[PDB]
Amino acid sequence: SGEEDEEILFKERAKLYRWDRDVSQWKERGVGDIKILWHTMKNYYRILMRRDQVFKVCANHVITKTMELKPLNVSNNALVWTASDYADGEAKVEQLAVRFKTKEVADCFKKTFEECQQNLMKLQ
Repeated sequence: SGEEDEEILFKERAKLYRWDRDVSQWKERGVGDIKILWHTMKNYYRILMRRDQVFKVCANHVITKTMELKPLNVSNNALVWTASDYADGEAKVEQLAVRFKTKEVADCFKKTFEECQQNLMKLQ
């Protein structure tokens, strides 16, 4: 509902993890559709993801030109990046990992994500 002014560039099922910098492991953060959104008039891009049943936000942040989306080492399903994220009600720098059903979807997510970033530079 709070996405009225944004076109959906990507929307697929995913599992999202956050790096716990103590127990040194990935802790599950949510399961549901993850989106890449584009605010038409204000010209910015955003990641947004709500959990399946409860509909709590598990990721929400603007895409920046310095973010680096790489694979989780040799994986074909999982991608990894650092974002200053708002899910907990304030901006916190988190290390995120998102894993898709197929290799194909993951590739598409990467490609779209990178497309958005390029547009960021085309206007700088």
